[PDB]
Amino acid sequence: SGKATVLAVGTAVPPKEFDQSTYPDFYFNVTNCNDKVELKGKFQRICDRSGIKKRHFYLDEEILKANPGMCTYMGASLDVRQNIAVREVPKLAKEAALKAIKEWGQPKSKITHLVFGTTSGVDMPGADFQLLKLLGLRPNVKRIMLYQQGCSAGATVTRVAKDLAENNPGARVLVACSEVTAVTFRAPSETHLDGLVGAALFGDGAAALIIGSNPTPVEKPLFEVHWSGQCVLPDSDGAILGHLREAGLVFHLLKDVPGIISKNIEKLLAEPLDYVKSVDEASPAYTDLFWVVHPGGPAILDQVEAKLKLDKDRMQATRDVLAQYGNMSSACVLFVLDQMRKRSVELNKDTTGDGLKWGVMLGFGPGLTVETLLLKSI
Amino acid sequence: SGKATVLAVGTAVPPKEFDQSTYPDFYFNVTNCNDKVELKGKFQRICDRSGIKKRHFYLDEEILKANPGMCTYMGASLDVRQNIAVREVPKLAKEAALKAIKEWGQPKSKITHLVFGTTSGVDMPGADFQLLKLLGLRPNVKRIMLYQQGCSAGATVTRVAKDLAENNPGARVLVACSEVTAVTFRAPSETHLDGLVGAALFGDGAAALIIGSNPTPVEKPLFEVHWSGQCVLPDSDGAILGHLREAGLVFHLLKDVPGIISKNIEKLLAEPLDYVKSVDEASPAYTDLFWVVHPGGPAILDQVEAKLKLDKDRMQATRDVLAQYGNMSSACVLFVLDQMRKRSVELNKDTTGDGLKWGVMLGFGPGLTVETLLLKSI
Repeated sequence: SGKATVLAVGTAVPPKEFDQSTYPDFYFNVTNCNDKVELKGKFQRICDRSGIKKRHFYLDEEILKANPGMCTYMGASLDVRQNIAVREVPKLAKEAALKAIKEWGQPKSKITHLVFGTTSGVDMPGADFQLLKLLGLRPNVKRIMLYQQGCSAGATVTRVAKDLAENNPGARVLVACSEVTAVTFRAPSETHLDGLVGAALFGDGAAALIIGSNPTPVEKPLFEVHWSGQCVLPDSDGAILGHLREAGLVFHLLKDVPGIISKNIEKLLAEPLDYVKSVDEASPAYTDLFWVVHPGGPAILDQVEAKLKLDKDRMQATRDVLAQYGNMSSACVLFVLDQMRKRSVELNKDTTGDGLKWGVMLGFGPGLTVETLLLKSI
Repeated sequence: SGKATVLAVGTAVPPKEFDQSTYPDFYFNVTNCNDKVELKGKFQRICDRSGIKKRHFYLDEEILKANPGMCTYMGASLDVRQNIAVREVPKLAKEAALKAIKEWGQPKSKITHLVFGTTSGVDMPGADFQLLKLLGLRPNVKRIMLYQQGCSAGATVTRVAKDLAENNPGARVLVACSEVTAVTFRAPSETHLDGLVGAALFGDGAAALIIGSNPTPVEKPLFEVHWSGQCVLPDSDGAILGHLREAGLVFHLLKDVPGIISKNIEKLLAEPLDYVKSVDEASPAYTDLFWVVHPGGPAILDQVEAKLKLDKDRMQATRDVLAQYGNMSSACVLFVLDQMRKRSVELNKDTTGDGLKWGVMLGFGPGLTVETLLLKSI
């Protein structure tokens, strides 16, 4: 009783779909890099093993032709990237939030808090303010705006909402994460091979939740958030860096991120599993939990699945999101939460979490930081 | 009681002091704008009525001469501004945090949460991570990184810490706000007269708090946080805009901020004063409260003081901070909190809030957004 509960989830993506099989052709063409045949061949191999069937993007050929700075490797281009991101990030969030608010079924006036996460642009007032205005929420909604957060922020916003909901009687928290890759897109370069990873994986999308404690009989709970933690992994300094520059957002990958996560995942889970033992008086195996994992890339999923000896179906909701949308940074794990519920209905599962009682939500980001949440299904 | 309690405050500024009386000479010289004699006269008048005696800055003539882009009006300069701010913002916060931790008197290992606010630069991992590392905090400290927030964020971080402390038994929250004006400094221009306001007011500084519920016998409470709210004021759309561009952070002032605040301040305070009436069965006049106000500029303070009919001493702690440090954006209101406690010792007051029981903490930022907290003195 009393635990922050997910009462709705909605998602949204830009309409234009980019097939992964032919994305190398598009990408090297629009960046005027067709003479880089060996690099294109490498990029094709990366895309072919990415686990991704398509991604959705706001950026298209027309916008890129109108803004040649964004088609360069490190040309000055932040102003145009910001123009795009500051406009489109709250608009995509609005679409997701309206879906979440419909599912919840209560009037918008009952929203008391708003937590907004993004890695795509910054502005003052922030995207939280813009979303408040776009939705016509009360002017005294309490906002928390989480900018430049990265891939762990879907878990972060859930952790933030948990304490808001639990400490404030009657509170109903609208959570939204929204990502548009206009700030990171750039030409491929032999001098930035780790850039090919992001170019193969990152896509656009937004997701929204309603979270509250003590659901009423007219609300419909989906997941309870029982425990939350955040930690920096050992021996991971500099594994992922992201710098916002005149050329936009640039990433650098300096360590084996899947290996570092896998090396530490059992230790990460000791604390939430001790919570479960306190409640249920026994220790589940890792494969006895459901899994809501940020699909950073296929190697993270494969290595965690192997390390924890998970049945192959446990990662399926995560892999389904990766396949249909790619890595949507902060929003991606919230799409997985939605897919977990959706497959529970279609596969006739006994609970919203793959028919299992307890589950783990994981987000990963620079630090290397891991966000862990213990979930209970409904 | 269990209310979130301020247990320590520490502050820090860059060492170099810039006398406000002679800042116009320095500013117009270093930007090579000495031929703009009428503009310099206007700036001198703004500085002379600013209520500021001095400000502290990390930026100095040597750094500006090394990086002449920052001495232009709108020349490309974000990369150097980011280099400075990403480095110096956590360093300044560390100094303030060490002072807060000393006053608190407990081991750093008892810090469970870290809330970091800034408007000065963005990076991944964030300034929160850098502070965690610089202080040698536990790797599983739960962090909230509030970037690009603006002048209301000192109140925002206190609001965030309140729910962390109250919802998590034993939680001890390190709050830090840190601002370095390297991101906003630029040449004066006859086409950007609102820029002269920021050039006259904004200074550098950092402040830190320890916040916890249920203080132990060896902790020493200073203030209790009893009520928190945030609201967008009516008819204020576009009053303050802040855009992060290839030229750094640019502000636009389009409406009368002091007038909008004073037009709405009584309405803002109705809910916290209703709380007071619920607890104390009494209705203090505004002048019966102590005041911890963001010193945005002298006009805000003068117009709020007149509207609420405050005795002139009520704004003194706020005006003392403005005089000695200028408007240090998110950190400034936390300096005022420290100054309120300092004057309570030196002026032999019966409580930490100017001898009064209940107090109002106010932050102001883009929206126009007002953060309001109700404090109880000790």
